[PDB]
Amino acid sequence: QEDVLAKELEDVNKWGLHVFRIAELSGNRPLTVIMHTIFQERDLLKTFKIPVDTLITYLMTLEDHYHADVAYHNNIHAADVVQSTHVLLSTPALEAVFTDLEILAAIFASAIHDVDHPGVSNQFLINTNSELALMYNDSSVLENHHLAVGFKLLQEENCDIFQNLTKKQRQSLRKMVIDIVLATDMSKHMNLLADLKTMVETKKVTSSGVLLLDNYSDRIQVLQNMVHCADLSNPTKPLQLYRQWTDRIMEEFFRQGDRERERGMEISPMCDKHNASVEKSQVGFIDYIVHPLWETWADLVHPDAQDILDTLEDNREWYQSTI
Ligand SMILES: COc1c(OCCCCCCC(=O)O)cc2oc3cc4c(c(O)c3c(=O)c2c1CC=C(C)C)C=CC(C)(C)O4
Ligand SMILES: [Mg+2]
Ligand SMILES: [Zn+2]
Repeated sequence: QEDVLAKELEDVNKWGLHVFRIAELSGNRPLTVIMHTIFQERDLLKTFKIPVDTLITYLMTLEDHYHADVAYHNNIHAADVVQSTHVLLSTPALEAVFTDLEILAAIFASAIHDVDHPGVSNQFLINTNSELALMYNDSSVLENHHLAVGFKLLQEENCDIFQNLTKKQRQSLRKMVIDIVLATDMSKHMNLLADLKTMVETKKVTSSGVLLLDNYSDRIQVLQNMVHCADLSNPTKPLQLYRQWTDRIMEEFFRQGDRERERGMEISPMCDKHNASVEKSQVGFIDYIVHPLWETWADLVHPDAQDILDTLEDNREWYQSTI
């Protein structure tokens, strides 16, 4: 069974990796094995002097803190986001643009960006006076908690994968990771996209024809949008993957809808398993959120992402045609 997993992990650099198969083949360790493969692929263990055993122990603990009962926001989603971010980092327009530290930050951010997700929305947690919402004062509740658990786990025995970074490297990675994960909060999406359009309209490309990011604010904005695109990349994937993601998000949205009913609350949009248009929701999700974002990304890196964009638009057409 190990050589089968190893042959599937050969697709780790391709948009559309069979992540669910890898989840199966790995004994439900897609995050561990995909992160380890990506770290091996980018030589991050030699570069940052990460003991392999420390890397593995941290990854399995992190994966353990994704919930098995959560159909969408689980370790497979994390593995998927990790691997999609990895692909986007290698886009030719960003070639040589980012440092090893920033590359590490973006990959590590993707891995933790939904850890310990309970399966209910920020608004749900706010509207039910959840402990998490009280602790975090209703502000990017889930995303602050993902960050806190993601860092907390580095402190467990033989889990500090950053133990041979300088104090200054860890400070800079901590800030980048926090900035990246907070940007995955969807209430930040409009302003994020606005700033990405502005960067596109003021794009400078260097002599080599790659992107010029001369300051932290520009560099971190790209990583924020890169990971955000990766988080919203499901409708850009091959249809058999996309549809399974839709099934999973709907199961989870419906399971929040049931709990809202149990409490007599008003049912959130798209969470009522009695009045739900899965297909129309996906078309409006693409039309209003995913396609604007990804079209703007494709602009920033033109033409590197044209195949991703084509697939998104075929998939939009597909879901639409089913109505
Ligand atoms: C919460 O963001 C969403 C949205 O959620 C995406 C769910 C999948 C995220 C995967 C990544 C991860 O959560 O880890 C899905 C959404 O789906 C929509 C679907 C729509 C429409 C929408 O406006 C939205 C969203 O705004 C929308 C939004 C934006 C939210 C606000 C403005 C408050 C309009 C019309 C119809 C009903 C046809 O379809
Ligand atoms: Mg999230
Ligand atoms: Zn996510």
